[PDB]
Amino acid sequence: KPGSLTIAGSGIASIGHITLETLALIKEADKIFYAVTDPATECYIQENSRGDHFDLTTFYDTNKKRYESYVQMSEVMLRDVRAGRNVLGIFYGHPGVFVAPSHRAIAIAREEGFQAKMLPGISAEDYMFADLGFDPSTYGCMTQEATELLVRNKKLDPSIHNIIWQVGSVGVDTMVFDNGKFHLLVERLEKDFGLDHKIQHYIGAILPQSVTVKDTFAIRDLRKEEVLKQFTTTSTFYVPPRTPAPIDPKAVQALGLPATVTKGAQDWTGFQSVSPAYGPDEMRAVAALDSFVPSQEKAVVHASRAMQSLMVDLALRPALLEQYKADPVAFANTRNGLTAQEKFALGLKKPGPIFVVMRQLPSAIASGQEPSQEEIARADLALVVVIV
Amino acid sequence: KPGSLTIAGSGIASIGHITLETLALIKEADKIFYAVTDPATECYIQENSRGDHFDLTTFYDTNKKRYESYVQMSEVMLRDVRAGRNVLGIFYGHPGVFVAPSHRAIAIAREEGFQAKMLPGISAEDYMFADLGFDPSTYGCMTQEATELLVRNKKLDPSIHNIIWQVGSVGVDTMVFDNGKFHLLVERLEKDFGLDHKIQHYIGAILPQSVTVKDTFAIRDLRKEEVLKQFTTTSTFYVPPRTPAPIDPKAVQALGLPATVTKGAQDWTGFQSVSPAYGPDEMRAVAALDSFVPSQEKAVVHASRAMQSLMVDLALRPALLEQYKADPVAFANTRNGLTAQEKFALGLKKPGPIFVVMRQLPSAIASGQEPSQEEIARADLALVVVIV
Ligand SMILES: Nc1ncnc2c1ncn2[C@@H]1O[C@H](CSCC[C@H](N)C(=O)O)[C@@H](O)[C@H]1O
Ligand SMILES: Nc1ncnc2c1ncn2[C@@H]1O[C@H](CSCC[C@H](N)C(=O)O)[C@@H](O)[C@H]1O
Repeated sequence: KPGSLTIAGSGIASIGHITLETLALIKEADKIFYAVTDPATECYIQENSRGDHFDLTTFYDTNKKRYESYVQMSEVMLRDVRAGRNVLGIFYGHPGVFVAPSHRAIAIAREEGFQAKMLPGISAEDYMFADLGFDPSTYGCMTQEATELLVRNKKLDPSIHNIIWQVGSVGVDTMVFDNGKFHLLVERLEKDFGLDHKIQHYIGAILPQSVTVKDTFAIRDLRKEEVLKQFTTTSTFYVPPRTPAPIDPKAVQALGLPATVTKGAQDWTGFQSVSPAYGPDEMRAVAALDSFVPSQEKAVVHASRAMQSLMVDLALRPALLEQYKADPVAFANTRNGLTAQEKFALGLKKPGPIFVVMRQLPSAIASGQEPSQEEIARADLALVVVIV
Repeated sequence: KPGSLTIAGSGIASIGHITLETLALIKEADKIFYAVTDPATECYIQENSRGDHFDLTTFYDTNKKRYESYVQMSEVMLRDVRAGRNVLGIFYGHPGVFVAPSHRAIAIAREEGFQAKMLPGISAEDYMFADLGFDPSTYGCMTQEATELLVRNKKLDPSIHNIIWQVGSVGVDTMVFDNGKFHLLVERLEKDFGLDHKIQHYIGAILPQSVTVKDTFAIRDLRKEEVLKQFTTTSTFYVPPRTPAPIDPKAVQALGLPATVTKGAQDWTGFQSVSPAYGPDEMRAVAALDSFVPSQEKAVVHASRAMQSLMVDLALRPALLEQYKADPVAFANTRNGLTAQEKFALGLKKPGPIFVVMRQLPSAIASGQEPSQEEIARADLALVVVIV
């Protein structure tokens, strides 16, 4: 059935945050509908495109319900899908994070029997973790829209990370943003954290000329006229925990961990107790570094030019991927530079075989010993945090 | 000071999730340290690089404490920074989401007086929103590590979206993952949601050959051996809201939102109440679409080639960006194809002026009328969800 919908993101920073798969799609799509934040990104999308594009932000108006705009945004995309075009929608950031028309359009398209897919993009929260230098895993991390939090009369949990989005549009359902209802959010913060607790006002840099906003304010300061001025439709708040929960010695014991575990994963922001970088355990790990030899030989990458070229192709060329998926043995036959082993692996169209052929022990490489057909066919994640 | 540290991500999907700014850095960096999850991504990094690289995953071992490995990963990067090198670190996904050695290395580099920066990447949660088709904003969304949730004796809130990471490594501090403590997570889920509530087991597709895992299980099912065994170190759980909180009519009033609005921003997954795609409100919006005319004239993109060329350069070339920030007036003067207005705006090194010169009203464009020096000098976001 002709016609498809792909919805992707542009990320937050101008141009730089765009993913490789997304740039590829921009170049090939029949038509692009976009809602982005800065003119350099907008121009970049247009100029890389096939030249058939539409600015979704043209459906906004000062006193018009945003919900009405969103329905219309979804609809113009669906019309072109119905017309049998390959439609790309692009929203700034991640197209599925605090975005109504994307999920709406995908669901309707699928219901009408078209293929539809969302691609992830770089969100404002992703930008925040990088710029503010915290990890959501350290205490756990709650994401909420400011108006959503208030309309459902939710409380904020002061023991975890909190991120509050759209703080500049509390209670606003049109396009007039005057901060008239901001005080309601301040009242919530006061109740949950008190007046002395500090929050972080975050605006990630959109242009090269932008500088990151990461100002700290005590909750009591959020009433000052000069502070209030700074909160825009772009503003996000980070609220660090006031009262991180203590380790439960009973749970530690039940998990089979050492009782001498006094610590969780380190937070480096300076909002909590800042433990020295090179304590005894760190000193010991550093001292052991040069000497460390793994218990078993580790594999290294070992792939033909043909294998690597194909694997890049499948990542970046959706037309080639569709053909490979339809008929992998036929597809792999196309690429005669492939070793026997690689051709066999690709035919199976399974992930495990790929790892066996593209990664080999140095010992086996030196010997010239290749993986057996059996080793290939039978086959099948680095954890980079420990809360303990 | 000679020596810098930049830490970036590779995203989750092989190659396609890498950001444009990250590829640029791979090409230019003196030295790359990486921890990635697939050999195509690994090869791609190597082949785009200047050929000085190091596999951080060399520091793991079966019965070695992961924390020791992480200290060592940070340290090898810091050694090269201290040596005066421009170092790039790359971790799969987002390098600051559930990653200990990145935030550590950045903090230490900064404290020692070196320039250090984290760039965002596509996280597993980013992948999940796109794949599972939900928006964290609709009910709020809590992110947590499985072991952390247990060791701090946290309760899960059944009124919001919940995402639980590292479910396949409960209580494990080394590199042996047997799921021997996974039952502890099941007990927690049982207490908070009961036995009949359904969760989704998510594994985003890493290779072209991978297929997305998005299986639904009742909490009851999680104790079965053939189910339990499916949960690997790559697994994440999505736990949809069981009892979403009602829209409080009094909060609706206080917020200045339309009365008796009962309908919060729509979730399309199927886990929440079925709701017509084309109810009367949506139909009215669709009918109004074709004749919609905005109340005032909207600006459009309007910039010289020189402006667009420079703005792309600044997004993708850190060397040029540094020179620009050092002397913006002198830098702008070197691009003689800029309009006089563009040269002035750029020389201010402020974001507001850029918007003034790069977006102009069609009426003014037709006149050749440009923004004034005064308009540019005094210069100072599309919201894409509304929770009702
Ligand atoms: N540059 C920026 N810095 C900080 N927060 C930002 C931001 N741009 C957008 N946001 C956040 O996103 C809200 C708009 S909703 C759209 C978010 C976008 N889809 C994303 O993935 O990030 C803003 O009100 C704010 O809370
Ligand atoms: N392909 C994948 N699908 C789903 N979850 C994944 C995943 N890869 C990693 N994860 C999640 O991430 C955990 C590893 S911690 C590292 C996460 C990475 N920095 C990121 O930004 O996503 C896993 O235990 C799992 O919960």
